[PDB]
Amino acid sequence: DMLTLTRYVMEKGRQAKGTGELTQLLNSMLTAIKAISSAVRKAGLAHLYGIAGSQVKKLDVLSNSLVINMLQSSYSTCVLVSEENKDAIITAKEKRGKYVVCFDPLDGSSNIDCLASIGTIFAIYRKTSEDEPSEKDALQCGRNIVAAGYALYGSATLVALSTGQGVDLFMLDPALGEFVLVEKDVKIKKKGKIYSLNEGYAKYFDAATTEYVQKKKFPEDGSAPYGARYVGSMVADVHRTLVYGGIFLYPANQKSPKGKLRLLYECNPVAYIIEQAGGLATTGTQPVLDVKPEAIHQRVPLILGSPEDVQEYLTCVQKNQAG
Amino acid sequence: DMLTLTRYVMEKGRQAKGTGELTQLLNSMLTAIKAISSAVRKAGLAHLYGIAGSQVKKLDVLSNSLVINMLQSSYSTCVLVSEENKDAIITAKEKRGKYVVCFDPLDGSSNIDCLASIGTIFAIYRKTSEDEPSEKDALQCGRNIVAAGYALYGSATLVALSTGQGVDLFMLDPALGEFVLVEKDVKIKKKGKIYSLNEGYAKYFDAATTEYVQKKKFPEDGSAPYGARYVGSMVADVHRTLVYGGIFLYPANQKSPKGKLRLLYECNPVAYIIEQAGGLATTGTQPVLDVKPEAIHQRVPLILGSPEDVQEYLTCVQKNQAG
Amino acid sequence: DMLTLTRYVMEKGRQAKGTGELTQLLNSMLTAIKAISSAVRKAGLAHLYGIAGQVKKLDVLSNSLVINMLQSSYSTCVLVSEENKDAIITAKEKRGKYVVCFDPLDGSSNIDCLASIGTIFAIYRKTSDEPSEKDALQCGRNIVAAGYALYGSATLVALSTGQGVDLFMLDPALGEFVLVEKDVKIKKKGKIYSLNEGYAKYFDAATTEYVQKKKFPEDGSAPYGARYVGSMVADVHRTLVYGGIFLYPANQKSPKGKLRLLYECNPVAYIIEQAGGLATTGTQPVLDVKPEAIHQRVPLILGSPEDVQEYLTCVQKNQA
Amino acid sequence: DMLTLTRYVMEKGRQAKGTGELTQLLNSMLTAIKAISSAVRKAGLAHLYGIAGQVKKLDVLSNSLVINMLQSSYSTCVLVSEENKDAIITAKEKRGKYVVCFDPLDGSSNIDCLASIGTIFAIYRKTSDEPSEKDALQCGRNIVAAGYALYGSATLVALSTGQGVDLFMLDPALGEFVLVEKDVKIKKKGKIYSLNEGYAKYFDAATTEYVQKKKFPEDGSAPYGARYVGSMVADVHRTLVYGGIFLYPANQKSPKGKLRLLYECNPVAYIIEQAGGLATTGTQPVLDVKPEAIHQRVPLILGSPEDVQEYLTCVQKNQA
Ligand SMILES: Nc1ncnc2c1ncn2[C@@H]1O[C@H](COP(=O)(O)O)[C@@H](O)[C@H]1O
Ligand SMILES: Nc1ncnc2c1ncn2[C@@H]1O[C@H](COP(=O)(O)O)[C@@H](O)[C@H]1O
Ligand SMILES: Nc1ncnc2c1ncn2[C@@H]1O[C@H](COP(=O)(O)O)[C@@H](O)[C@H]1O
Ligand SMILES: Nc1ncnc2c1ncn2[C@@H]1O[C@H](COP(=O)(O)O)[C@@H](O)[C@H]1O
Ligand SMILES: O=P(O)(O)OC[C@H]1O[C@@](O)(CO)[C@@H](O)[C@@H]1O
Ligand SMILES: O=P(O)(O)OC[C@H]1O[C@@](O)(CO)[C@@H](O)[C@@H]1O
Ligand SMILES: O=P(O)(O)OC[C@H]1O[C@@](O)(CO)[C@@H](O)[C@@H]1O
Ligand SMILES: O=P(O)(O)OC[C@H]1O[C@@](O)(CO)[C@@H](O)[C@@H]1O
Repeated sequence: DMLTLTRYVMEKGRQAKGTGELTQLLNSMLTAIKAISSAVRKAGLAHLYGIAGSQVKKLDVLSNSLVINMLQSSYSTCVLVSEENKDAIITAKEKRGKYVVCFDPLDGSSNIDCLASIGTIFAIYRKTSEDEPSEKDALQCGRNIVAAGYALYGSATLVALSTGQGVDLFMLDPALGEFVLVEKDVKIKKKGKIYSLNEGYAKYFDAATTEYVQKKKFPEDGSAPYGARYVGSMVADVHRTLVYGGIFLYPANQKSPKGKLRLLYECNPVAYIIEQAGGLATTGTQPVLDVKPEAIHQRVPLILGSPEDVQEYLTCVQKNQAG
Repeated sequence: DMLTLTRYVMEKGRQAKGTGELTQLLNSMLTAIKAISSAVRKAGLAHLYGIAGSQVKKLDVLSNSLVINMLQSSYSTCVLVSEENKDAIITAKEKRGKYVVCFDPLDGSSNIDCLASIGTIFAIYRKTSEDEPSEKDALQCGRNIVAAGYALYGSATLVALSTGQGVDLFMLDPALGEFVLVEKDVKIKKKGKIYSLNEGYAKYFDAATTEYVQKKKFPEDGSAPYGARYVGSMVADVHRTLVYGGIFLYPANQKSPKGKLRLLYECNPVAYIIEQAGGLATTGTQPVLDVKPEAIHQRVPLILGSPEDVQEYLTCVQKNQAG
Repeated sequence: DMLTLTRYVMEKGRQAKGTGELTQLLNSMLTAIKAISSAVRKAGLAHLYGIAGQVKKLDVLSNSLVINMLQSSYSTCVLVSEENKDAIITAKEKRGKYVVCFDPLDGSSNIDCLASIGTIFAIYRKTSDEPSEKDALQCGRNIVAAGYALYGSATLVALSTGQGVDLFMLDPALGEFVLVEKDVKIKKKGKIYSLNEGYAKYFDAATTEYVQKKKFPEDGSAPYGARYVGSMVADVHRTLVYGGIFLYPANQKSPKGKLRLLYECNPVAYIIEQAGGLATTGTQPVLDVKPEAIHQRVPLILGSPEDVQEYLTCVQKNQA
Repeated sequence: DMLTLTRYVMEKGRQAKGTGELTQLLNSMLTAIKAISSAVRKAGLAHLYGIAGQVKKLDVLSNSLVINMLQSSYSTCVLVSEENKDAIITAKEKRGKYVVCFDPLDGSSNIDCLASIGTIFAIYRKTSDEPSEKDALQCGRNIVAAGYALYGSATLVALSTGQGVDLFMLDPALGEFVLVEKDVKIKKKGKIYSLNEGYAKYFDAATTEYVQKKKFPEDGSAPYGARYVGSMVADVHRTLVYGGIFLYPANQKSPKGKLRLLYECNPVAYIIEQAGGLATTGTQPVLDVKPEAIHQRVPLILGSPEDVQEYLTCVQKNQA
């Protein structure tokens, strides 16, 4: 149908009978994403190196400033939570709208020096309180998400987006400057053949994780072992899980007893995308989306992917937790 | 000094007192790399999806055709070996020059659908025979390399290049259309803290590999376990090894008794780069660069990286091989 | 505050309390423009020249881009293009209420010299019945939105929806048009005249007399400067931003004039008048001409209102 | 076969048996041009307009790009720029044998209207001593290489090193200039004249008479067409590719003419003559003018040789 993300998002807003407020917020985020893609790809690098006679922190700050300014100037927001800011950012009264956005503007930027795929992750909620906006409006369960997505700056730039009717994939055509729809209503495989986690924490794994990893490598059913992949950049690993199937894990371990990854702006957004595509996303003890947030930078364990694989992991957890 | 790869390569050719033949071959390869970067990033995708009213195999073929045509039309080549062609490609007599090029035009393209970082790898030799050019001119030991490099199409596009005086790193500024020098004479750390291999082959590992992996996760020296990373795209994993240190392994295993990766156009080029940067690259039994090629698509085991780490692995190999 | 043309257009649609149909049509046109800009700047040329082993092709491509984008908007019923003999009636399934007249790549006969070139469009609401060519034959007064893209040293769009003219520049690093000037107004009187004086031999007495007044003023003022790119969007845009006058009048060899009413003259007239200028055939304001045929030609004189009025005073004076 | 300007320039340097010094200088200029093109097309404009929270700036940027790239080539000793009062003497450490005269962004006074604009350059071998402004004051006959970049609907470079004129187009998707025409030749006689007729009141008798012959021919031929962009590289390029004549003669108000000898007139003269055309002050071929000062102005008439000769016949006829 609509070819471009811009038309697609407009048309979905029309079908939803929206007033245009979420459409503007979505357009704003996606413009920030284009601006980030351009910087990640190093447009203007020659000027930094003295072409006219004249780094990861800078790109983190820039990416964060793109997202904040684009979202605030949309007139659709009241509260923003960023991975880069300690406190919630309350939108000026004059520019205040309905929505709350939790985002990680440039996830993986610590490893930009090796040119690892990196990404931007976001989740959007409606403010449901009647009182003045505060960080509390950001502390909603992931079940309350109105829309969420991620951009992956990989070999090409892609956006995964859901507004509650499945997951759609769009790719940036840089010669045109627009995202183009490449797959509508993507569904994750019921069972995959890839497992994705940092095995350098094997020494610190719980009994469940140790058992599950052993069976990936040494199956007891006569099947071939699963392949391993782990980029170390969440968006890259989660996106491969979506398109190829299998499992991605960052469980609690002895040194990170609450996991590493952040509930509000990493794990909730990807849990929503993955469930929208027919997969599962769990902490090990409940769905990620059912965790009731206590603090805006809260960490949780994360296990997600193909439902048969996530079920297998959960079985290890229950078994090893039982008397 | 020279800022751009183009000036840098010209100036190195001048210092070497070359006739310009290798400079033209290098310029030609780097132009093909720019053209590949553009396609990998999906310029013109909107036209494929019907913007004017009207895939991995296609990009493989395109990338291969860019490299071949650019190299042949340079007038610097006599024989080319590509990962994509069964037989060696003999340059037409009218266009024949001195050099032989072994290349993998788009390494990792099988996994382009998940937007994994991918790359282009090449090694250049001088034809030393007096007889008519043939695949034999491509069967030289890696010790005979005149120049080699790789392009990584990651979050940004980078080229690593060596012509025998260390490794230089260049990044593509897309707004300018030139590669810019970002690090001259890069040296790999003597010891790192990352190990990189597919642990899904644990069931098939030799005793050496099993022992080495166990000590990465469970050290016997009171140190923290190494972190694990494995993108599954060789250029991405090798480049991270270079900039961050540590070890990358694709050893022989029970199902791939000669390894997986290709001697001529994957392993020799990266072995050369890694040794030029002060690391080690071994098959497990000898340096990669000392392997005497028997066939243009020969596979070898590959272990490379920081010298203290590669030494530790080699120690496991010797110990487990001994009576 | 909206910065981008996409947010600007969306916000104006929310203010109009529109259903989103025109907004989608404008988004579609603008996407076509960005695609045309990329092609005009010769993205992918190395592939044409055999790296992996034209003016007609680009006319056809640009026409196909605009047609496809407009039809797939679901907002159109009838299109008129400079490139097509007949009006294009949108398939029933994709039908909406708007009629678009456009020239997808004006000035392309001369691409060879790399002259600035452009895309020109006017949008009408269908009034009635069952769609046909007649729906495209409304006078310019009935325009709902119009503008142009100029592919010059940078790519710019001039757009009006009835509340003045806004200017947007394409940032090719972003892929978005950025608002650079809101509510632009033409100077009351300028210091530049613009016409092909190579047709002097064929001018009417009024044009001859006016041109002579520009070069040899009688009131002690400095003579006007001359500029004529020969590409209509470049010459019209310069007149908008610096002021003065632009003329392609009737002459002995082109008695109806050269420029096309539906997709050249009406759109630029609308923009120039929205900016406080005048646009006339020498008989009538362009926007009041009732069109007789989709590829009809008219004379065109437009620009700063005091300069156009001085010209009309010469036309009226020499009439008998 | 070489396809790219980088390979083309390299191969011509290998054929010349050069040491690589001029080749490096040309690579440096061309890189400056690509950088200027990106800026002119407004890459990064959204950042200027506050996305993350001008004509002078672009003149200065373009001048800095060219100066830096040329100086860091290690191929230059003296530079003359339109933007700098005095010649720039290259630091001893970076010194080479070439002298470059350039206008980094010609036409930029009028960026506002998005007119085509350009970069113009001429390269000389220093003859002697110890570098100074005098090294830049050689006549155009001594040029080793020259050309221009036009930032029009696409970005093009015209380059000659003494063996004719080759044309290259920038493919912005690749970041490389692609050879589009080798050894271009201007038509012997064209059908377009190009000058600002707004200075008619100040023309000499020869110019007045010539312009009248163009509009009112006596031999039954069709009158010439008029084009005048007001941006020198756009008007000169069109004359190269379509033929005819381009004039900025002396007039009462500009008795020395307007255009600058070292970095506007000599470079385009060289290209036009390399292409089989003529370039004259009306007194002398431009390339034979011995320069008196680095920012000196001269009259300029250039183009198809038969049109320039018809003009010179009017100059000589009206001399007394
Ligand atoms: N562009 C869109 N795509 C999908 N759903 C939308 C869109 N716009 C609005 N909606 C739905 O309508 C609700 C109200 O929209 P709004 O009136 O724009 O705040 C949102 O919270 C969404 O659930
Ligand atoms: N651009 C360059 N950079 C580094 N070394 C070069 C370059 N050009 C030539 N050489 C060296 O000189 C040898 C002969 O160059 P050629 O005469 O160009 O075939 C090469 O095989 C290189 O070892
Ligand atoms: N994006 C927009 N910008 C300015 N005016 C608009 C916009 N959308 C709609 N309008 C006005 O509202 C009318 C109806 O809009 P629509 O319901 O989309 O056909 C149009 O014909 C315009 O006059
Ligand atoms: N790239 C080139 N293209 C054409 N002619 C060249 C080139 N390089 C050098 N030449 C000619 O050879 C001379 C000496 O070159 P160089 O040794 O580089 O200063 C120049 O002044 C030119 O006349
Ligand atoms: O090195 P570890 O501890 O395995 O961390 C990797 C994780 O941390 C990040 O926040 C850092 O890149 C995620 O993108 C990723 O999943
Ligand atoms: O899935 P496995 O067997 O671990 O293969 C990965 C290797 O194979 C490739 O040829 C395929 O991407 C290399 O780029 C990479 O190192
Ligand atoms: O050669 P002339 O007759 O002066 O034509 C110029 C006009 O023609 C065009 O349609 C281009 O050929 C317009 O863009 C321009 O104003
Ligand atoms: O306004 P005029 O006097 O006709 O000036 C036009 C000339 O001036 C310029 O230097 C630009 O202002 C040239 O690019 C052009 O040919």
